[PDB]
Amino acid sequence: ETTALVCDNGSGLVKAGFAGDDAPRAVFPSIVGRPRHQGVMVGMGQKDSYVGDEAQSKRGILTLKYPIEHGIITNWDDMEKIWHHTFYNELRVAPEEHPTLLTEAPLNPKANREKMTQIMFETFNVPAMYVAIQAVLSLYASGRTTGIVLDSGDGVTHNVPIYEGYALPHAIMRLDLAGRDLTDYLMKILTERGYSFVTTAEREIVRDIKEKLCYVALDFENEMATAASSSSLEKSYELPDGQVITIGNERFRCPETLFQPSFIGMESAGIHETTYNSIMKCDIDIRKDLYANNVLSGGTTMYPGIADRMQKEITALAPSTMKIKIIAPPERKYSVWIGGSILASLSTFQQMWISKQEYDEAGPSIVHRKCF
Amino acid sequence: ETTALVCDNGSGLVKAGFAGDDAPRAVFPSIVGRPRHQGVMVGMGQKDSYVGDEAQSKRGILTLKYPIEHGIITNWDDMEKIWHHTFYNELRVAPEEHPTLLTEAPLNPKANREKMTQIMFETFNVPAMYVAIQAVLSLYASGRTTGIVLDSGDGVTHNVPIYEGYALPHAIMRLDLAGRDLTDYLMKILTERGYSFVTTAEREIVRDIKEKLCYVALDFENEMATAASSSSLEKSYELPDGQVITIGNERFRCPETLFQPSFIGMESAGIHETTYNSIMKCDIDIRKDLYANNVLSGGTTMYPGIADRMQKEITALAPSTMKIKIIAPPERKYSVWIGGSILASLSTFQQMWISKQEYDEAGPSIVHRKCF
Amino acid sequence: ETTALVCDNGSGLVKAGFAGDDAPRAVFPSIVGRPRHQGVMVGMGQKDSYVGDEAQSKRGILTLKYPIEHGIITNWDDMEKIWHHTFYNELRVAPEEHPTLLTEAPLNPKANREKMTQIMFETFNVPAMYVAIQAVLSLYASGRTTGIVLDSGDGVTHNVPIYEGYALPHAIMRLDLAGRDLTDYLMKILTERGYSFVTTAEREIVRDIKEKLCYVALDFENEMATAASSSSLEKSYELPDGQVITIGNERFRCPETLFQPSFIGMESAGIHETTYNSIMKCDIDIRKDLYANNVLSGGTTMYPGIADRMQKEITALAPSTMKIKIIAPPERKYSVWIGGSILASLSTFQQMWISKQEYDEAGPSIVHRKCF
Repeated sequence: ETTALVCDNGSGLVKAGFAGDDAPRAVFPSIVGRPRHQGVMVGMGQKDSYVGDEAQSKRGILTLKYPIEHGIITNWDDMEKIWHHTFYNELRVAPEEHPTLLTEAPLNPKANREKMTQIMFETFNVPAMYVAIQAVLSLYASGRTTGIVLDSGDGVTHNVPIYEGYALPHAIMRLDLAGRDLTDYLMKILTERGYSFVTTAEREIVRDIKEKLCYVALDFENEMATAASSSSLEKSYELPDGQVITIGNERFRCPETLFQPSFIGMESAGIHETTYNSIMKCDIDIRKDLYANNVLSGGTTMYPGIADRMQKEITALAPSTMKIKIIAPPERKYSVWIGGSILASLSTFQQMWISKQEYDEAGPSIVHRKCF
Repeated sequence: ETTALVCDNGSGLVKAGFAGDDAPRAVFPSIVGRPRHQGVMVGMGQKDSYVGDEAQSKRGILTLKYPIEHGIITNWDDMEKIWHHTFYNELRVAPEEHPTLLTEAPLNPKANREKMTQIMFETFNVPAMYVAIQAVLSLYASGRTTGIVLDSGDGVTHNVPIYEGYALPHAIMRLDLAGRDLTDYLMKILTERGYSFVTTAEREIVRDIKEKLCYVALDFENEMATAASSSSLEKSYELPDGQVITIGNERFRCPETLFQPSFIGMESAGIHETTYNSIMKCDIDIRKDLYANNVLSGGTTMYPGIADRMQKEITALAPSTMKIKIIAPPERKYSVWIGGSILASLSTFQQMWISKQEYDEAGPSIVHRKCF
Repeated sequence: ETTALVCDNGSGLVKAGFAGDDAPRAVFPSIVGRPRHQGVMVGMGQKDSYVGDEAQSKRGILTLKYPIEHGIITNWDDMEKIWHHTFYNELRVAPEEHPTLLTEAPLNPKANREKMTQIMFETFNVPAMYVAIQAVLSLYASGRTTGIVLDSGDGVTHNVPIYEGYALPHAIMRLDLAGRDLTDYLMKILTERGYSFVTTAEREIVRDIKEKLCYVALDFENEMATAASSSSLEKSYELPDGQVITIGNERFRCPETLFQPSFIGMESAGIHETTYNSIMKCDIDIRKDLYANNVLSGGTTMYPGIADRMQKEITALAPSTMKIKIIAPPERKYSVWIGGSILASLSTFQQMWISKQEYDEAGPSIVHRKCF
């Protein structure tokens, strides 16, 4: 059978590999570096485009750009570079031999779904392809046809009620606030403590810090009080040039913005609130199988202690005769990619692919007839 | 003798099973469903139509419709999906090896009797069949050959005087009000209290509520006053997604429409008025037994306290020297099916069947020669 | 005689003024703004509550709330703010000198009719008051005493057959889908085109767009085809920060949900269908005046080209020996308020008002003995 490349379009990490395997085989940063100055390398070759880990090692001399900003492809040129690198550098295979599965947000722009369909088929010459909602794949990785997924990426958070494998198009909710924003916010609040960070390279350390040291508090006022009353809510981090910095209440404050969007000046409601409001758009006999399967997904959900917080919050908004229970997969950061690996290796799914012939007949439009 | 399948054509519950048994083998909802959208399920085999407990549980994907509305078959294609489900899913038997007995309302349209007869001999290939009035079977199940039946079924209410055999064909009286419109009415009057409902998934819980909590008042003004003077005429119900609702005077108001059809814009006489107007058409030497034996039948008569109300009402209409009694069977919801189950087991009844040979010789017209 | 304030409880526009005038004298948005942040204004006074146009100018710094969501008062506090502003800011008069006429949906909750009666009388100290179903006033504004009104507001849609003084309570049909929903839907389908709107302020531009650019197609498939075959079904709109956006097929798709509720997951039937199913519950001797007088009312009906669509749809459901004809008033958006102004000006109507004494005797409950 044809080996399908599953490529998760994560906004701060690419996750890529082959279908039928239990885990991604390449996990690298979504970063394209291009030179700030030319002349840097003399006696050695210069290139102008570095991608992923190659770019990461050269960060000092590169201008980093993100291909995907807030789950939205913002530059077609940087999306292409990521792709060129995925196939030829990272997996070292011809894409033209391998069908492609691409991941997307709910309500991912149609003009974008098309430019993605077109770019894959004309330049890479893919034999077949498909595009699928991130949360639907994470639900298949959770072994379920039906449930509501809180998917919080490295850039967007969605609440996605799904039923018999279809995401409910009137009931889904979105929040632009997650891992990308979270770094920029963390950096702000550290400047406020007097650990000013103004350089973007230092920003990436702040990113790493965030992933390692942030934790979801179970009670925001009680932990805040604890940090005000004692310095036991602080963890040290040694910067790689030396210099020991102390990260305080910023640890739980940073992700606190997910529950209270007003802290960054939004009119948006919180991730627990949009969970509750999303299920309340659904019919009562499916509210049962939706509430019974509240699933966490994506990189932002890997902060410890999140389940007890989300269990709390949802039981407080929701009536005490729906079964409330948080499902947190063992490696929830990958559950989109794992769900794509499952879906692309089902014998029933092989009828669904966009073929090169259907693209030649209808142009990039074909995704809006084959994908749902 | 050959085992007869007895099918109760109920407008809200189908009742089904083998003849010669004291109670029905299958009691399931009168519902049929079809997909709301193109594409309906992933990871398991799709179906073009759904019935019974599968339609009641897998509800969210389905446009539900009802095969029998208002005591009348309203869509042939859904009545066939009930019958196909009944033989092959529920009783798991071949109907082509068994006679079939169908229940009906009085004054059933000739075109409907013919289309049912034709479906039985040509869709289901049956060796034999018969069709019988609900009230006649309920009276026979009660151990009697003479009396008047107030058959307040699922979808219609009928008044049916019977003597030493068959119903009196000139004396029968009808009202277009029973358990079907009772749900829709209940739902209206709850919106009025400020417990608005809009979803047909809510309407089926309102249905369940009605069956559990409605009660026939003995005195309508005195109970109404009691509820206006005190909140002791209210019972709580916890909905299946939490949220405790309080059902008030709606409990007795809902069924009050049976006595006063002007509450819902109808011109018709009430269940007691149509009882009296039916008995007054009967012959004087049998008026004695008809007034003495007033029999309750059907799902709508299972509200508590109905007998004392009906005893009252009929004694007020009819003179005080035919000695009125209400006969309420122990399981009066089922007496139609139980009467068919008893009757179809008798050696004297085996001469009444419409055979496949008589259908070959006379076509659909045969039912109007063989039925009474 | 006493000058009556007629106040239409519209869900996205308040319309208010004095009885006996031919048009509203204040037309402003139903919006209460309260501060997202305090500290915004330094050296100038801050207030915490802005209402109507005052709120509109300050939208950037305000959290907007609707007093009335889907024709249902959802917050008593925001309803009060609208009122306080109506009397003292907008009309600059003492309400305690002026009797009041309020407007409501059919089946408007009784607990709500009472909290409205109570709030008007205790706080505002009104001398007398009345409450009327929106559609019943729009019939009088159409110059008529019998007919069927379709009323589609900025939040709910109503079907209301009326005869010489009564609306028929069994024949009325309601749908929650109209102008409020229509904005939220429009916004979703624009994100889908790739004009993502995620901010609520931008939502209000989307509201304005909807009112200006939406049009009812006469044939949904033929216009849809036209937009697929040519870009001549698109109108430009320049956002007030600059940036020219192009609004496509969304123009006719947005209101298309009124004819096909399944587009947004609802189990309900279309506005045409519920017009037909409403008239078919009425008496045959009055149907002759109902079908001949389909009166259109409310803000959602002001999309061009509605009548030819409605004429079509209704003749297709209805027999061709009822005279079918759409009556669309010259300024149908105001017909509720105009009908209230007409009704409250009649010397025969001065006997109908709820008095302060009857409120002191019976509490808020008095409305159900005076309003019909």
